[PDB]
Amino acid sequence: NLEIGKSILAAGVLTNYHDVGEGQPVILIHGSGPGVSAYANWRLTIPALSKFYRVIAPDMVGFGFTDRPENYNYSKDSWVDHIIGIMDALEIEKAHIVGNAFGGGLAIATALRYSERVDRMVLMGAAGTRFDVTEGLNAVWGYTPSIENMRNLLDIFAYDRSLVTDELARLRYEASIQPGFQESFSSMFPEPRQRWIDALASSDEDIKTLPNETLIIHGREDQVVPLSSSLRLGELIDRAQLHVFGRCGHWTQIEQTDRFNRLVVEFFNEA
Amino acid sequence: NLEIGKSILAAGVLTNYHDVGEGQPVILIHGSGPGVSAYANWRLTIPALSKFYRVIAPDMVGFGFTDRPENYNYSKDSWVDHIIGIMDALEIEKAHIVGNAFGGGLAIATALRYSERVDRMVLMGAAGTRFDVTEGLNAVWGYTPSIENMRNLLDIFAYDRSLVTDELARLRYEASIQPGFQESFSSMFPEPRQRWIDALASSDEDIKTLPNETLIIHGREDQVVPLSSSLRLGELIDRAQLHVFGRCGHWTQIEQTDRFNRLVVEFFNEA
Repeated sequence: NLEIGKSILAAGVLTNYHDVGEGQPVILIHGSGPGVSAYANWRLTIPALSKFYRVIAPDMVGFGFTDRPENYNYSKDSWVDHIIGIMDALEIEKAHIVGNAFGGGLAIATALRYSERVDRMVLMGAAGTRFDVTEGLNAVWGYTPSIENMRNLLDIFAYDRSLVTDELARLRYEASIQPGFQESFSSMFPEPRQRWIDALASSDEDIKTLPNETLIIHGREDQVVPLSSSLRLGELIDRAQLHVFGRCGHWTQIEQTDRFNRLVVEFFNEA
Repeated sequence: NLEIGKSILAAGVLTNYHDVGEGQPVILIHGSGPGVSAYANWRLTIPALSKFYRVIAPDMVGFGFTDRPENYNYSKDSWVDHIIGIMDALEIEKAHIVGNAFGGGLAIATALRYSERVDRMVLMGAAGTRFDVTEGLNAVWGYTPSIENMRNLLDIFAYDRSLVTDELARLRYEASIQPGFQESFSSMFPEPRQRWIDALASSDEDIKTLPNETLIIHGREDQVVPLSSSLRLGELIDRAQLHVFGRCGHWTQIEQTDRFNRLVVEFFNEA
């Protein structure tokens, strides 16, 4: 299983992660969704970025193959603690962070609590602002296992539905039912789900204080997080650039892979 | 005077233009404003792009050093005719077009009337939609010569006012008073100026038909054309990408030069 990588104790949690490349450290933070893992989210990104940077992609606690502590309390602050714990464990004093969706909210929160540990940021279809819950998001967070339910989620994520094959739905369905996966995921964002969008968000006032060079990326057709949310982040963050990909869904790194990788590498190359 | 380049008869008008590089043709179309010329607008862009493309930058009729025909009727359609005439004169059957501001409106109009002659498009703080006239635009089009009036215009264009020096104001003022320059410019967009924004615009219905891969660029702080106009173009054009530069004014190619050049070259490289 390529989703299983290396293991390290971080913030007291046995963590599954990938570490490829050398040089300036870059932390990739995956999004949320049933069966999501660092490898699943970044498999097409790591090869490109690792040619010029040291790429670290961990499975956030509660997702993938990282340990799921008993009675663990999933929260924005606890996830930030996990990210910092991973960096501490690997002696990464400062790094760029790429946050995808849920991970984008965590990236913002990490940059606010640990400004000196974060260099440049890339936020993709990111959580971080209090947007109104979408049917797409309620479907993703409210997922229960079945190939048809997964097919619907993949349709929600994709702009080009031709990419949603029976094989892909089957594979992601299987990932979603691995031991303990659905149990932890379903416990994370219970109804009403607006509460969790809000909890993952940072205040306008706080976001405005971010000094980091930031690259905001969003798929025009994103059905999970409205484009308006990234436009808002683009107005709040001072040193920000906003790049909107037309004909692109929620996962920009998958549907606009080459454009995404090029944009991100050049962005980091400036530093 | 580096603003004076080569001369060629195009659409019956003796045209001043620059032609540098070899390979895939790229037409650069400057914006509008007192003293504006192809060289003034693209001097920092041509060197970069010409390393990989054949770059053609003409002074549109009524601007720069191109002839100003007596009783000439300046119009969107006539300017499009000029662009096509330049391409015909140089045996350029198909080319990418980079339209800055006013030039962006012309690029859209050219792609609509001569779709087969246009490949990829880059539209910067572009005209093309019916946005409400801004004080910045009324100041630019309503300009009358003086170093102080020019200093105000440069302030309107720039995000970083430190770039607006006495020397720059003086040089641009001098460019604005060259023989016949102010006379033709002041005759172009008389009050009420909303009429000209509308005349330079293309309908939503027409824009939606554009099949060209397009890159829309806009400076967050643009005081001349509101960001909302480019966001609208980003929703209307199907194969579009929108890139918003924070801490950037109306002329993105000048204040975010390196980022701009990189983005444009890679965009064209895809073809």
